[PDB]
Amino acid sequence: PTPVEVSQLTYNADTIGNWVPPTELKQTYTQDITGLKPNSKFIIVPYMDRVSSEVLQKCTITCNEVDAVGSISYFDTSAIKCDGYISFQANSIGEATFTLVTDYQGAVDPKPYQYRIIRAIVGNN
Amino acid sequence: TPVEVSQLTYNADTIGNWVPPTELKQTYTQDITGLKPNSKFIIVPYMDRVSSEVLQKCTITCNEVDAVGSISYFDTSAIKCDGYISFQANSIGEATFTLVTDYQGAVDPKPYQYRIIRAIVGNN
Repeated sequence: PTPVEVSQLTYNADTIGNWVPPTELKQTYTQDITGLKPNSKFIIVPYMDRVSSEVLQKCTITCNEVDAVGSISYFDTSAIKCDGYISFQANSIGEATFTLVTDYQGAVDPKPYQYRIIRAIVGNN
Repeated sequence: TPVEVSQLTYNADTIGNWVPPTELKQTYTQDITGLKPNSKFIIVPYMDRVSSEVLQKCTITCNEVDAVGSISYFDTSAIKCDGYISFQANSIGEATFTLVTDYQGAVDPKPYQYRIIRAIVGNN
């Protein structure tokens, strides 16, 4: 494995996905993001391309991986929030686990909240 | 002393506000300043902002040679906080962005908001 030289640093920011929506109005649950390069270091940020529910769908996310730092916030009604970030390292099999805490006023058919994963392509990252 | 590859971290704490429009349809530019000269960055949108409920659309590109991508904001019903731009800062630590806005109302608009991410590795 030949490391990418520092002078050749670039960011890959095209890995996007969906957070699994809640089945209850108040829920705490986990989701495993899979298929990441094992042991690579990432920043995950929220983004939004999503019709507002207009029923106050609040979601907060943290990461369960060792040494992960930060928190992500979504809110879709009036005071829109698409905020925060988590720095984390994928585990030895290319997975990271997150904890979702949701508090939705209505949850008939919730549209997923959306994330983007950012990876510096440098060294063996 | 350069940062060796095994000590890669990210700094994602530089945030800022995009200059807001004064006409309903407007094109303008903004110089972002105070970046490490010649370092490579990624800029992403974020939102922590009360919606205008009057269809404030903003589209952003970067004028820097080497820049790639585009950012979109929209605050009413079909919400957009989307896209990204990868770019290098210039020799004096700056980058120029072009904003194209299409706002159904523009009475004292609240800025759209951004986050700059830097990989801390090598001399970046």
